[PDB]
Amino acid sequence: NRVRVAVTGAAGQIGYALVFRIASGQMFGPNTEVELNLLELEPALPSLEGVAMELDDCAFPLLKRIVCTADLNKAMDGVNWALLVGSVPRKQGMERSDLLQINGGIFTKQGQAINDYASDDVRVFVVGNPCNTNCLIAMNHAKDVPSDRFYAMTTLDELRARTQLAKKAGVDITAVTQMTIWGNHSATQYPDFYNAKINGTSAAQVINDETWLKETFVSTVQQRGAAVIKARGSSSAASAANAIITGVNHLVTDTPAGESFSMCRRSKGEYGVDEGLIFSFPCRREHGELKVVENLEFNDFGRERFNTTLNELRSERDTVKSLGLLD
Amino acid sequence: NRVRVAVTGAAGQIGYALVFRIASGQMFGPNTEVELNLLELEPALPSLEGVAMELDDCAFPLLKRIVCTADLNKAMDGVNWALLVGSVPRKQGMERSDLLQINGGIFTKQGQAINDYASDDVRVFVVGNPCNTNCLIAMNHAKDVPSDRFYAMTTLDELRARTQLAKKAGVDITAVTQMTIWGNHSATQYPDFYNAKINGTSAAQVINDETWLKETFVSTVQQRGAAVIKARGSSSAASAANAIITGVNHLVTDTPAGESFSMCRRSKGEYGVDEGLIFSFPCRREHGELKVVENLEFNDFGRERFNTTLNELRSERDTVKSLGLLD
Repeated sequence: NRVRVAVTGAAGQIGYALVFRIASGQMFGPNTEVELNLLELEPALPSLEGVAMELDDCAFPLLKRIVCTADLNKAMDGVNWALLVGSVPRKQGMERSDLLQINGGIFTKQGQAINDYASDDVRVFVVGNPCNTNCLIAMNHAKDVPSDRFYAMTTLDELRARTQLAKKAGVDITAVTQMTIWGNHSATQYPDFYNAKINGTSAAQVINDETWLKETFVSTVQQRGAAVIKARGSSSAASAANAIITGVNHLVTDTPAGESFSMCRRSKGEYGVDEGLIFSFPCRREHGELKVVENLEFNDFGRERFNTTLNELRSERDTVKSLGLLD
Repeated sequence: NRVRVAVTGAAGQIGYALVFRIASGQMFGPNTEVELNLLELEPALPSLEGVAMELDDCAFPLLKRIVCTADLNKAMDGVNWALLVGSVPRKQGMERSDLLQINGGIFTKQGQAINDYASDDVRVFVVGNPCNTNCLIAMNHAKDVPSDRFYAMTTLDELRARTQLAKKAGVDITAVTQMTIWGNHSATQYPDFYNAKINGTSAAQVINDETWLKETFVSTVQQRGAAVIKARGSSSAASAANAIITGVNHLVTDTPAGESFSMCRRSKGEYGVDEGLIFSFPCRREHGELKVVENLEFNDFGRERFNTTLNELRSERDTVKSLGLLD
């Protein structure tokens, strides 16, 4: 039980908040050794070496090897998990298609390096934005990697929604279960307050404030990242890193009875989601297999929010297809 | 099964890397609920509210309360641990005297606030530099708190030394035991490679390069903080946060057989160290009580290093006494 993990953008704020908790055992468990393969762009390699010195200076018993490189093939060589954290943010003068085009190029290459160099059992966990469509592009460039190995992260959205529900109901965080973020990791995400539970009962019914749930709770969750930037003065790196730890942990440990978690994955057609889209679904891990929770119901309000986010993901797919990013 | 912890400087880089790992249960254990009292200077309060938003967005089951304040007395009210991280760093033009003076005034007030507001069982763990003497000053301004409640951190020095020994000997980190950093958290510290062990044998007998041990090894540990800054560009925040996790954990859990850990504490006279000085000693926690490891031996080389760092701590004490910081 040793896991080799690539982390891209490894000298950035998320990576800096992430790698120490990984090495401490929190992602894969207290008896699983870890090898960290850390990738950066060439100009950031000196900073990365400083990060590696700090990892060494923690004397982590589980940390068995550190690789620091700007060579993508070296970073992916024999990895069992690829955490695709790094991406290109929107910059001055970019159009939306420009952002998809730039990140598409990057994730085409990362998918192909994963295909040609990662371990046969590799799983891929995409964080950098736009993460659903970046994941779609990487998946489509890894022909030899099964498509059910590709994930994108809505865990941060989910944990933010869980706290907002627990705060509003004045209950302990552990009284919230089955929090589902449907669709895209974006402002069109649907945080489903009907199927989420508070003390085993529909959160909508416990909170009993339709106005607050539809007009404050949903927008608060959708806009929470922007609110942290405004308050703290930089990105929400530590809570993002926590969400990576939590989401990968969800994929490698069986889900306690009564719970479920949000995860973007390749749709097999569940809930009418176009086959092959990367889409956030409710999931459970049972007997070591990932399953989509079936038979959750919607009202008209929910079908509306569901179709809005599905249509955004369709539009992004059609756009990157048009740019020649899907072969 | 609930601990209330004050963290000063809580929006700084060390605090930002530290509070999430505390909230996840790594400092006090998986079954110990935590209340975080976070202190900052007034201009940094808005940024601290952003840190609290991120803590909330982690949905930590153990995190039961967050307080954000610039009121020192509010921060210390009823706390069981006071993690004194915040301090003024050395900047352009500052001498050692100025660093001792500026931070001395801060820790006078922090000690007095712990004395008058913290819980009866409070323990104090000083990180901000100069940490030994800042701890001495706080302890001297907390007349009602027993002197054996005051600690300062050489844990980062110690873990850095462990990794250098393991790297040189080509052994896993867990093969190194009983790493003692004697004296001051400063460049006069004595990392004792004679009493440290590799697979149970004196490191000085396993690593046969006597010149490497006396020149390269000792200097590398003493100058490691500067080297990380040169490499990363910023301070070693995440590894310092890890050392705080590890050091406090050493003080709340019994030490495994065959190990020991470095801890600055109030001298009772052990090893000829003047009563009342805060000095880094080899320690074990046995059946819930902290004990100094006694009867460790020195050669002539080690005696000189020991005397150098003792005299530096005497010099620092005399300086802040001269400044009027001990009343």
